[PDB]
Amino acid sequence: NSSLPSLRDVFANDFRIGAAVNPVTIEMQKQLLIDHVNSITAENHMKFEHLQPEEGKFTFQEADRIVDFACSHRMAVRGHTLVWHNQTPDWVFQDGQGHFVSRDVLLERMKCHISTVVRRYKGKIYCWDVINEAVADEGDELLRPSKWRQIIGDDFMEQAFLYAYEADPDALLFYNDYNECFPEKREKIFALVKSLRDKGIPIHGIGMQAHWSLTRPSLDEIRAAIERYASLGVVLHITELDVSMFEFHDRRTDLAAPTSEMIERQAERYGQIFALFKEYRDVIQSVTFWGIADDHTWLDNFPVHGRKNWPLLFDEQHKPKPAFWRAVSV
Ligand SMILES: O[C@@H]1[C@@H](O)[C@H](O[C@@H]2CO[C@@H](O)[C@H](O)[C@H]2O)OC[C@H]1O
Ligand SMILES: O[C@@H]1[C@@H](O)[C@H](O)OC[C@H]1O
Ligand code: NA
Repeated sequence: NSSLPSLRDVFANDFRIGAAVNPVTIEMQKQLLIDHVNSITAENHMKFEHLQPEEGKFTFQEADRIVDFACSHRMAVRGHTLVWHNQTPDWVFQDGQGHFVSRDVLLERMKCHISTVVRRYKGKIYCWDVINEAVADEGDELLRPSKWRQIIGDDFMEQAFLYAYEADPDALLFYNDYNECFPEKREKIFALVKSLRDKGIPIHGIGMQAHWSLTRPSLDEIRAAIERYASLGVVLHITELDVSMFEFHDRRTDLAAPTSEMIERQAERYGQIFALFKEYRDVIQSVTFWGIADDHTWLDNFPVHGRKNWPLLFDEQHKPKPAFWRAVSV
């Protein structure tokens, strides 16, 4: 690694380079992080269930540790995430009797959570994924069903962004989602964000999760999505990048190691992806990987539990993979 290029330095004039972490991986992958990234995202510890597990009970310890690490190394921090249909405790939507609360009560709870969380990290966290995955991933409907939407109504996103803006008007607020480059969904995300911005809602950027495969989405689809979203005038962040060795239809669990073909195609894939990101450096301001080395990735258990994936630029021994060389040479 002595003579190895540093990711954040290579892309210094293009965009920040980030990694998703947790207290455990910060220790396990500390040197890689210190040598390559200038942005950090909490993989799980800033989600609702990990910040306010019970009403009035805030558990900022783990998030504080992540922020402390980032700040001690002059790394930016992306806040993830405030309002999402997943990883949110049941108490949030229920009353004493266990029945669903009213619109006003849920809005009060949403405002309280957002205000408390955002104000704590004001000045240390420069952006927040305010709304995560609200758009439907299947069907002809625009929005995915969720307790937030059911109880409050379809304007729940407008409210979330306004509450977050009030809490920290200097933060960049994002709508974050996956499968963001498939045409049908791209148009739903575009329509949603355009509608919000047309109402003056403080949504400053779109977060493209980029949980991609070797084949999907195509480079043309990625280019089209970047251009489509950029045309709204918002900032773009690639937020949870990883390149899975398995396509959606591939649920094999017996592969103990990736084939030389997988490794080679992944290298080509990462080179093509970063070449495209660099081309759009004027609108993309940050590229965060959902991890940093293959010794830790949520793809080991998703969508198939108990297997192994090799989605990042560094291997399990923290050594650069062929993908690393193609990525930094664009
Ligand atoms: O440890 C896992 C996390 O890595 C995972 O993170 C999510 C990945 O999918 C994205 O769409 C989400 O935004 C991101 O939070 O969440 C589940 C957890 O078990
Ligand atoms: O659970 C979600 C999964 O269904 C999607 O494919 O990727 C993002 C995850 O959060
Ligand atoms: Na840029």
